[PDB]
Amino acid sequence: QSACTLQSETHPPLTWQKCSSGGTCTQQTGSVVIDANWRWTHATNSSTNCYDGNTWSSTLCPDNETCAKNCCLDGAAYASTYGVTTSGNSLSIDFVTQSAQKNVGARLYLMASDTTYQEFTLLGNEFSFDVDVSQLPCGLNGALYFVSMDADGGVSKYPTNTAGAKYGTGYCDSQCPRDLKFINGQANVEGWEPSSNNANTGIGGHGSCCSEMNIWEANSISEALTPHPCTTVGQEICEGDGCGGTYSDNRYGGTCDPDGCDWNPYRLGNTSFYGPGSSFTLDTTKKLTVVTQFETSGAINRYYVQNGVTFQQPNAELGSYSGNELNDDYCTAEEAEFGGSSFSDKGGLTQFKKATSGGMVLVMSLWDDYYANMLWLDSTYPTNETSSTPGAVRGSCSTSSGVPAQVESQSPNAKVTFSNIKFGPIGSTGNPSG
Ligand SMILES: *[C@@H]1O[C@H](CO)[C@@H](O)[C@H](O)[C@H]1NC(C)=O
Ligand SMILES: [Ca+2]
Ligand SMILES: [Ca+2]
Repeated sequence: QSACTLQSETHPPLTWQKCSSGGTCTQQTGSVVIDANWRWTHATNSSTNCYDGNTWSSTLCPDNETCAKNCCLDGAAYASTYGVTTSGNSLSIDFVTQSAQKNVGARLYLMASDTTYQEFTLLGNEFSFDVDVSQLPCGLNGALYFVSMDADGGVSKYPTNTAGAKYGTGYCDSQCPRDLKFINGQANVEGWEPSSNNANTGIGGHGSCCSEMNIWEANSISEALTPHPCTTVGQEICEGDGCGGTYSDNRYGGTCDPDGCDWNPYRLGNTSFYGPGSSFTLDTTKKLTVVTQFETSGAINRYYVQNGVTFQQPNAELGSYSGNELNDDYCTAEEAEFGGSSFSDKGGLTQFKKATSGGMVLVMSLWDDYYANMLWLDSTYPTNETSSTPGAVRGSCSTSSGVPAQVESQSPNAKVTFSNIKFGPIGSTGNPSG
């Protein structure tokens, strides 16, 4: 796709801190850009929509190439249309925003400049951020994660894409999303199937895969940390059911691991650690700090800070594993106790180290789940399972919670606030901000 200028594109500013081993942190100035899928896609020479509702224009978009040549992406009014606002080192995302149309959530990327994404090399470093999930009920997911996207949004690899990072192009993740309207400089009109439960989305014949580090997926009820390796580290297009993931038929037939080696304190047995109220170690009605460390061995560590008190990731006992570190032993025991082989089949933490050794883009979003109602995060899943089944219970939400249409109309004011992002070598982010 190309870019049009009927509506100006002004990326809301966002500062963050970069720390060093010497004990100092310095303020960095960046900005955020919304994903291309949320943008107005129309004819380059007119205001005629190339995509409307959940269907493409059969005249403007008869095939993937013609569509990309005839269509462009336009600017976004962050606050008024998407409910996205920033203030200093803070970023807030509103769940539902009503303007000329109804918007639900957003997916944003941190930029290094007006035309490029900020890349982070996680291995040997730690990432810290503050979050307020008090306004996120069952069925919602305020996420902060990393994906192996290109810094230019794919422009150098695919000439027909001239919008680039400035317009939020180039997305990819471990589920090889087929709901993307534009992939590899082309439209995803071929093989398009409108959603039977979502009037604004569909599934195309191609997907976009890449490694994904889900540092934070959570609401006021549950939270999970999950690395997802792929046989191909960076962005790569996939075709049809060969994509695997949520959008396809065979979930494990692709090059990426859609499940991951997840760590959910509640799912592992500690049901009093994270929840809303003073009866929980971490009170989700109040802001908290989340620190994630990527050691060179490939293992991941995590600690939290609330009201000045530090809490390491709670201890878990699973099979022959015991500890609070996400490592090979944990992931192996999880597959043995909870079932599955996807993570290990994709190389495990060793293959994942290849992703963290390279650059990854920071993503921040808020979404509801049209495929599984977020039950996999905060409820019993599958819903037919019981509590006696190892790993079935992941949260206290009812198995009837998370219906998109219901949460969107009942909790439109829901929102998430991410702030005070700090990045640097392990042991450095707790030092004085500059
Ligand atoms: C849950 O984790 C917290 C913090 O590590 C700990 O104090 C508490 O004893 C744990 N509770 C259970 C039931 O494991
Ligand atoms: Ca994902
Ligand atoms: Ca270690």
